[PDB]
Amino acid sequence: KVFERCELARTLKRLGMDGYRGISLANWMCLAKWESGYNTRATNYNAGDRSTDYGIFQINSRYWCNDGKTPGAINACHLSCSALLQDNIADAVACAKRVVRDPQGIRAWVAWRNRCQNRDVRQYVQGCGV
Repeated sequence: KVFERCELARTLKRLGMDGYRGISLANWMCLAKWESGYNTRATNYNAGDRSTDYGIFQINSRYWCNDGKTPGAINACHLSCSALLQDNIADAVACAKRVVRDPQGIRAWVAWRNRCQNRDVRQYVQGCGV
């Protein structure tokens, strides 16, 4: 599924993401925007280390979800990577929360540092009723 901006904002807000561990909803939108264009079916393979990024947040298979084909991979969100490709993002959100419970927080995603960190993210949540 390809979420529309405000459609995703309220969906994230309803799932308990506004300010989760200090991360505003604007930040989460900027991340989803840049990681996948709000696309839940998005997947990017990494031929370099044989891992795959899954979903609207592009969560990597080496650490967060099990796909059975990533060498010495771990499954921190204790989820099949398949769960990250559903139209329903509740599982992806639980996993993204798990990711940010780590030291780096939202910094875990390099794309956030590149396009969201220290930038004007209001635009992502404007007009959305959040």
